[PDB]
Amino acid sequence: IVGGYTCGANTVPYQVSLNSGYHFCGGSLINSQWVVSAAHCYKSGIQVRLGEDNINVVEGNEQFISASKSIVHPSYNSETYNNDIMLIKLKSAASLNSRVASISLPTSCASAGTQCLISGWGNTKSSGTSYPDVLKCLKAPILSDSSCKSASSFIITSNMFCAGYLEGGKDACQGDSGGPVVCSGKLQGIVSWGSGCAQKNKPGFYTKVCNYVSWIKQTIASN
Ligand SMILES: N=C(N)c1cccc(-c2nocc2C(=O)Nc2ccc(-c3ccccc3S(N)(=O)=O)cc2)c1
Ligand SMILES: [Ca+2]
Repeated sequence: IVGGYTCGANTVPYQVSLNSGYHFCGGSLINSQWVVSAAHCYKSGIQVRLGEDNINVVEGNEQFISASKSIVHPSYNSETYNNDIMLIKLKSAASLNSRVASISLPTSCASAGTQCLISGWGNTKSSGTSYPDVLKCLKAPILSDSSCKSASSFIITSNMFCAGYLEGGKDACQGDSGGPVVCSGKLQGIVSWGSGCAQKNKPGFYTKVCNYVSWIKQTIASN
């Protein structure tokens, strides 16, 4: 997160860190046994870290749980970044509490102008590199489909939305990938991609979760 604020410990209790010896992506807890993340985050040997604020220090509310299965969406295409969503099942059920909680799936898609909460432990600078230890937060509005398209030298599919600030300065970044975009108490977005971070006319793009609820629900039922 570039140009955001310190969330405060456990204020985003569905925020999850994916660890393979180091933090590499965010995720969202959607029930006691399932995490939703980004397809482009896939890798073997993932450990899901719940209840984190400072990811470098044992603070007392962590739950670390191994992934038992990962399911990348059938149609995830890394040349297009289309369908950038993956489900991770945990080897044991998380103990749910005030600091470790699930986030509701959307029943309907969010609209342009809607203010959303985006969070992660990703890079905090548009130029250079600084990675925070505690969780950062950014409130950003969803931007129109037309301005999203105009502000991108890549192809934008209907399973993407963009959000943030065309002026620049405020955006998610590398390391935030996979993490939540929460709008009116529903998981609407997954940090998917951006051309650099927080640059002029280079807004953040996110996986349109509302499009996937049926697949999410059916896959969980069956695994
Ligand atoms: N600024 C952001 N919102 C953001 C969020 C997460 C990661 C990064 C990021 N931090 O550094 C680089 C990054 C990046 O995402 N680069 C990037 C650019 C384009 C694509 C892409 C988009 C559509 C089709 C194809 C591609 S791709 N993968 O072929 O290039 C993928 C990744 C930035
Ligand atoms: Ca910690």
